[PDB]
Amino acid sequence: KEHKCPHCDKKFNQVGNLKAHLKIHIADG
Ligand SMILES: [Zn+2]
Repeated sequence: KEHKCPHCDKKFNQVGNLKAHLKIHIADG
């Protein structure tokens, strides 16, 4: 687990939610 979001600390499974997490940091969603 090499990547973590710097602004957010909350934790969850990296399958679905992480896709959205990274995506909403690129596109405001
Ligand atoms: Zn984040």
